[PDB]
Amino acid sequence: DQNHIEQPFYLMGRDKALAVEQFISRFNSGYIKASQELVSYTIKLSHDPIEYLLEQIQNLHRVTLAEG
Repeated sequence: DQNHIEQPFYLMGRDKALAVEQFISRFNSGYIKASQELVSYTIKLSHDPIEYLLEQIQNLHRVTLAEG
């Protein structure tokens, strides 16, 4: 087939770190079609900073009394 005996197994050994740059280089432009989907995944996670900010200041003043 080729002047060489080929070596599809010799790479899998040194392709490790190389296989990580492939999954990221292929998702690159993909990160542009998911940007919108990324906003829908955060709406249900860490999306209540305004309601948590007032609760963090109202609890710090009540926790300083320690009455439990």
